[PDB]
Amino acid sequence: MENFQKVEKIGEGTYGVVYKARNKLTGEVVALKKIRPSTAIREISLLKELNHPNIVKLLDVIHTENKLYLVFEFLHQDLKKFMDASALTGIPLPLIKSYLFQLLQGLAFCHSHRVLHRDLKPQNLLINTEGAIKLADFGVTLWYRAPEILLGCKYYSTAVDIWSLGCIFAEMVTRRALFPGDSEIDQLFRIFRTLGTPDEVVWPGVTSMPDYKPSFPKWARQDFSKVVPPLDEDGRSLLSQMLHYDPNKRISAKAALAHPFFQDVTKPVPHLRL
Ligand SMILES: CC(=O)Nc1c[nH]nc1C(=O)Nc1ccc(F)cc1
Repeated sequence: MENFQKVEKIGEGTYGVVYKARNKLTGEVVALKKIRPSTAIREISLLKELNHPNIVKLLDVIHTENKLYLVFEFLHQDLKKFMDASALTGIPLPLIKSYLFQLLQGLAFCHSHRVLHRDLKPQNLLINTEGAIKLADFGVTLWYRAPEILLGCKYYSTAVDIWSLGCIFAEMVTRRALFPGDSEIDQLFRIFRTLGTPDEVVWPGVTSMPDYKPSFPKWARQDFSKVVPPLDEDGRSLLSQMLHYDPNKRISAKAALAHPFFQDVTKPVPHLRL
């Protein structure tokens, strides 16, 4: 702190509190996160170089008085608050599609540098007046969690981010969370009831996962047409590939960018009341 005046609390993150603050030198308005190892130090410092138009810029890491503060580019609103704000008519599809396309771009970036987010969720997704959307708060909600994580895979891949983003995608379209678990088992079982209990056909190796049980109930898959009306056939094809059980079949961000759903992408501006 010190060289930064807290203007307000804007969140109580996973790894600490987030403040809007103003730099007493630069004059600059930033987002200041107070965290709470040399290893936390080295991976954090790797973040400072992961720079992309769809990634919140990490301005500075202050390791001082034996505390950790992260200084971030300030954005004025997150996608959760924009969703609650837009619930009556919903986010216009060209806006949903621009948002998805840019997040795919951020993820294409991170993933090509072997960085996973691990915890995407509408609250970590930040928006500006210019129509941009950025990824923040890189890795108690269970809702956007990939099923390989829920099944206890320890060495899971970039495909987890693709799964979270498809859940966010579906949520923007229907104005309700795709899979609102309130426990890990409820989360897993909600995924199962919509998509089918997975098996060796759709996901080789699933019955050998650590937390998999033969006693899991055996639900049938519902059809996507019922899951996210009124997403068009392109949107639905893409969403279906983002939600493949097998993380190895699940579409990449780079491949998803080439999907015909984006043939007509544009960059609308949202109407944001700050
Ligand atoms: C976690 C993190 O890095 N957050 C941020 C970085 N820049 N801006 C933020 C942030 O949380 N901005 C908001 C401002 C106002 C809101 F209502 C919500 C988010």
